[PDB]
Amino acid sequence: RQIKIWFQNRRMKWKKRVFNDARDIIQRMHLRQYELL
Repeated sequence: RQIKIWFQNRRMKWKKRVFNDARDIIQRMHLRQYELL
């Protein structure tokens, strides 16, 4: 279920942001935008 290996490949371009998200939980499960839906 790793469809974010391409659809989520762009932040590694400027390599100066991922480190931000990665600084949460798992640069994913840390979110929850799936809630409310």
